[PDB]
Amino acid sequence: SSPKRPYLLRAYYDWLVDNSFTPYLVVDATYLGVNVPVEYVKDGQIVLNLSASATGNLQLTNDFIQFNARFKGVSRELYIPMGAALAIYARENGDGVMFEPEEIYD
Amino acid sequence: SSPKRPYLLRAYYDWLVDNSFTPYLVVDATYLGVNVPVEYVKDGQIVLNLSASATGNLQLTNDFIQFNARFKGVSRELYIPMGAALAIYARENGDGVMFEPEEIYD
Ligand SMILES: [Mg+2]
Ligand SMILES: [Mg+2]
Repeated sequence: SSPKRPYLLRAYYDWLVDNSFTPYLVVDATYLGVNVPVEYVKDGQIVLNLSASATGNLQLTNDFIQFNARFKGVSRELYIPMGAALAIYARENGDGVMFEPEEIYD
Repeated sequence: SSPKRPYLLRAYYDWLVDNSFTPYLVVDATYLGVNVPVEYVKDGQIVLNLSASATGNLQLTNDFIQFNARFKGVSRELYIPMGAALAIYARENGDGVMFEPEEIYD
């Protein structure tokens, strides 16, 4: 059956937003297919602000996360395969979850 | 902040339905406020079919689960406080999750 990760991710995103937290996503920028600004990658990882105000056309689908965001005032489109989403947490207090490894992703 | 249980429950419910599974909910019938047919309770626990075909007016809110269902052809309304939802799983293969204890519920 399908991976649980995208469902847990959307569920946690909603919990975070409903509690007034800013949703931060930790991404493995080395994962095949990840398309993000390389200059912001630190040790092969990048943390992205997924709040409504900081993103444009946010999509949290089963296979990927996609949206527009500004980096130094320049709007850019990011594409993150679901297998590259490692965890999601509140910027304010670190509460959230790290997704469990799922065979289909590796 | 608010309990994560109702969000994980709705997320797992959707994953189950999307994978063609029949969502079964394990409930602690001894929990205060639970309103279910006592004659179906086994050892203080009751398992309920939450599929769309088997329920009427299904509500999965943050504080409770409510819906109409037939027992021996007689329609009855069930009310389950979220603190009484112990786990949710697929009737077909048992895949699902048991919710973690959360202080606010006990
Ligand atoms: Mg926006
Ligand atoms: Mg129905």
